[PDB]
Amino acid sequence: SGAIYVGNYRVVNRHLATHNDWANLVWEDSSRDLLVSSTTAQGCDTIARCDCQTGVYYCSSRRKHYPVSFSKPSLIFVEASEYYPARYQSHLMLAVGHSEPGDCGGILRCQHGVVGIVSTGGNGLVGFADVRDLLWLDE
Ligand SMILES: Cc1nc2ccccc2n1CC(=O)N1CCC[C@H](C(N)=O)C1
Ligand SMILES: [Zn+2]
Repeated sequence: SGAIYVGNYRVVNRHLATHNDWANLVWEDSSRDLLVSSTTAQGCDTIARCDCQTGVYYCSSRRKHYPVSFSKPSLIFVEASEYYPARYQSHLMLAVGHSEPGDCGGILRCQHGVVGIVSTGGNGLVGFADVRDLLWLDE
């Protein structure tokens, strides 16, 4: 689990969005596994606006933060699951690192702030859904 709280928005993995998230939907994208909903309280997370390829992510399955080198957001084939059929997820970044079902939601951060959240994994590789291009989250 996990979410990004910026201004009056909450960003979660689309496959984990709650009834409250859908009832207050701002934007969702199945191809990116992202959902954004509105909040009444103010969020203080800072979104990175950069092209960083290094950062640190939180891995709940190990209660530890790990420094990673990651790829530029792209279209990557993601194996079938109970939430989605086998498809190409867009705006996805891979890193060599630990993850397991339950780690989605952990934040990836660089020196500029929040880069994205855990969305995929397997084979000793962790995938992160990029959020840096969602310029509207700050305005
Ligand atoms: C996060 C993770 N690490 C894993 C390691 C090994 C095996 C599975 C692992 N998952 C879960 C996974 O990849 N899923 C399930 C939920 C929907 C995700 C999606 N964005 O399509 C795909
Ligand atoms: Zn950065």
